[PDB]
Amino acid sequence: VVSHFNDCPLSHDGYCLHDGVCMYIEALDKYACNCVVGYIGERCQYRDLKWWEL
Repeated sequence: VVSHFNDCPLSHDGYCLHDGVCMYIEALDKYACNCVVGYIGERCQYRDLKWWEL
């Protein structure tokens, strides 16, 4: 679908943990959260420690 792109609502890191990157997908009219690198769990809660303590 052709939609215009806007940002995520006020509770952007609401369900999406560790400051999760909430975005809209304009093409499909869906939402998602993208996770940062070195963060683990299905919900992206935790940090992988080993690279820090190197």
